[PDB]
Amino acid sequence: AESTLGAAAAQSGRYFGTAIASGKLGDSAYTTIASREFNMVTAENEMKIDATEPQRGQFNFSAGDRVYNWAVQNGKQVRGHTLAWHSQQPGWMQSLSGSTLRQAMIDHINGVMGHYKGKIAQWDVVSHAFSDDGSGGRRDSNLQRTGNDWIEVAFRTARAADPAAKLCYNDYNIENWTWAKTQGVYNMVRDFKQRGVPIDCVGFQSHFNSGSPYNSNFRTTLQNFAALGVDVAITELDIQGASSSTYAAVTNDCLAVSRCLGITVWGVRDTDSWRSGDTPLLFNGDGSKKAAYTAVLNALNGGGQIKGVGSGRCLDVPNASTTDGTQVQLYDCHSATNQQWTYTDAGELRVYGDKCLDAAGTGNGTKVQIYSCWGGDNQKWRLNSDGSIVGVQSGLCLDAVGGGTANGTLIQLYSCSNGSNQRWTRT
Ligand SMILES: O[C@@H]1[C@@H](O)[C@H](O[C@@H]2CO[C@@H](O[C@@H]3CO[C@@H](O[C@@H]4CO[C@@H](O[C@@H]5CO[C@@H](O)[C@H](O)[C@H]5O)[C@H](O)[C@H]4O)[C@H](O)[C@H]3O)[C@H](O)[C@H]2O)OC[C@H]1O
Ligand SMILES: O[C@@H]1[C@@H](O)[C@H](O[C@@H]2CO[C@@H](O[C@@H]3CO[C@@H](O[C@@H]4CO[C@@H](O)[C@H](O)[C@H]4O)[C@H](O)[C@H]3O)[C@H](O)[C@H]2O)OC[C@H]1O
Ligand SMILES: O[C@@H]1[C@@H](O)[C@H](O[C@@H]2CO[C@@H](O)[C@H](O)[C@H]2O)OC[C@H]1O
Repeated sequence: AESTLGAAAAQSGRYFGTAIASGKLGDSAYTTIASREFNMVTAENEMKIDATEPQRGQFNFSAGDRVYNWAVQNGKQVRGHTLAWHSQQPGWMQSLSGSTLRQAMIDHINGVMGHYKGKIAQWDVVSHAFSDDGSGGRRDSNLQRTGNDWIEVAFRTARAADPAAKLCYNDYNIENWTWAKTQGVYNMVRDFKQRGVPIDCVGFQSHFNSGSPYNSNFRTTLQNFAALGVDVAITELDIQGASSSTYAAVTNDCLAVSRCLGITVWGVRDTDSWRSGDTPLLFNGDGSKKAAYTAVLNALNGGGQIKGVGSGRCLDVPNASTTDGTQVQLYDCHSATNQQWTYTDAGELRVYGDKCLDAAGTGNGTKVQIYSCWGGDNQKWRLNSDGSIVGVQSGLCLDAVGGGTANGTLIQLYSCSNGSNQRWTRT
């Protein structure tokens, strides 16, 4: 299949997952999208230390099992997140140190992995162990103070607890190869593989924003780790602004690495995001697919003027007008600014530089025109591989009225039909 992210990824033996929040599983809109699009699930918080072991020796898997069962019942594998790390520790663990903390760490791993033995595809055994100070060294935490060998111990413990689970080291800001942090993790994993430490994968959270931007060398990082003999996975992907090109780029990086198991985005809709203000996911709050969604889908499926297939004519702004409200038409193709459209990372189709293909409504027959660019979803479009152009807000296709092919045929929104008057080719 190839109409959903999970199915499209499966074509190359990969998966496309999301982070599921137990509190949202009772949401029809949420579950409809989640069950349909993803085939891998990570509990957003339900399998962390404080959630699974509120009291030392007292385990609670109610919430974790709810997400797990929903995942398997709906055809998704599960990534366990996370067994040992400095964040979100229950109060009792936060105050522990030395040998007692080391024992608690081990006990926690055995308890949680034991409960889910043989049912977890990947476990983020250790997370966030390195610092952001630029030294490339370990971050100072109670776990690190128990001995630099805590990570190695965590992994050896995990292997014995559940030999069937792939064991991953997970962290953020380790995507750009030139960063010290990235190098620190690389050296650690290289050391582990050389000494036989049981580690099967490295998880790259991939939280990209202007503070820690995506860089094409992320592919190099993935390939360098893959060369060590470990699988790699994009575990908590979200991109500030949800740039279509960046989302497609990350997707293609995984597809370019045979050892990249799959990609998980950190959430379903922008409104479900831990950083909703960065509108970093693939679905809008109203549940509509964003421009980035189609960019990712096209990439998973194999991956100027806009000319209509059925008419052989180009999307044209009448008399090269720059007046807001001017409805677009079909017209003989020629070199003119009123026929030069630029698709942006935000999903707009710009003309004249600051004018945007705009839909003045959401129903059939809605006039497609130009209007000042401002970022509305009625100015954002999805470029399908089949040649159709779908409005984000409306979910409707650009359509040449009445199947018209002559000069002057107007453009409207209309239920997608795969008709030639709804298919376009970029020149
Ligand atoms: O419901 C919530 C859960 O969703 C949430 O999940 C955790 C989210 O992801 C992981 O934790 C976060 C990872 O990203 C960190 O922020 C980085 C910090 O560094 C920034 O870049 C810096 C820019 O300036 C430079 O000088 C510096 O060197 C750079 O590091 C980067 O842009 C940010 O994205 C967050 O602090 C982490 O919390 C974790 O795996 C998930 O479990 O957990 C909370 C829950 O409520
Ligand atoms: O995917 C399937 C759908 O395609 C199918 O319904 C199709 C919907 O599009 C139909 O063609 C439309 C008909 O309307 C034309 O525009 C109107 C022309 O007259 C004007 O007065 C009016 O204002 C315009 O809106 C549009 O250009 C043309 O593409 C097609 O015939 C239907 O079959 O339904 C089943 C779906 O699975
Ligand atoms: O007379 C006007 C037409 O000129 C206009 O369409 C233009 C035709 O010439 C082409 O070179 C232009 O690109 C195209 O916009 O449509 C409206 C009509 O009244």
